[PDB]
Amino acid sequence: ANPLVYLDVDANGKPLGRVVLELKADVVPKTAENFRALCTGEKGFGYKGSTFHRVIPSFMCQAGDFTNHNGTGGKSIYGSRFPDENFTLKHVGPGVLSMANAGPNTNGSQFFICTIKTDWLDGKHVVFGHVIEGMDVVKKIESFGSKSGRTSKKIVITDCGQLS
Ligand SMILES: NCCOCCNC(=O)[C@@H]1CCNC(=O)/C=C/C(=O)N2CCC[C@](Cc3ccccc3)(C2)C(=O)N[C@@H](Cc2ccco2)C(=O)NCc2ccccc2CC(=O)N1
Repeated sequence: ANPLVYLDVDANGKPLGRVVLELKADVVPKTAENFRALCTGEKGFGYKGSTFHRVIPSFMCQAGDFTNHNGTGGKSIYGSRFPDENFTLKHVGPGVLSMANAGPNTNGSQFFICTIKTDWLDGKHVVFGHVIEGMDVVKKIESFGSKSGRTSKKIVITDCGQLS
């Protein structure tokens, strides 16, 4: 069955609640496994303690740069980067979980959660899951963003892992 993972998120130390994500291992197993392992921290690194560094209302909330905290860094469990697995799943609406990148075949650890349908990213970013619980928490994160993406509070993934 598809893995379920969680992000517990805070803003300036105040808990916002839990986001639960279903990872579509049935369609993108390699991309799902990378995210799952970065949630559990089992390789010795991952999302715990890192930030949503770029949050743009009516677009998406971006996170996963646990090395540089600014959209330039991150690393996968497969080495630094890994290729785009497929573009089967589309950016259909709020709650889509997809890989951030810097062009083709540059996936590492950065990811985003959409707050709208972002169809112009179809075929360019690998979609690999969806929010199943806690979209209200995603909307709280979104509320601390701005047009440039700079956040007005430090938004931290306080804890994360797999629900089994
Ligand atoms: N109309 C309503 C809504 O409208 C909104 C319209 N805006 C949209 O569509 C916008 C329009 C186009 N601007 C952008 O590409 C924004 C770029 C941006 O912020 N950099 C800041 C961080 C560094 C940069 C450049 C750099 C430097 C060093 C190393 C690698 C790269 C640039 C980057 O590129 N780092 C990746 C992250 C990443 C690196 C490695 C793995 O991951 C990044 O952030 N990629 C951008 C991105 C991330 C997640 C989802 C989508 C998108 C596309 C997007 O943001 N597209």
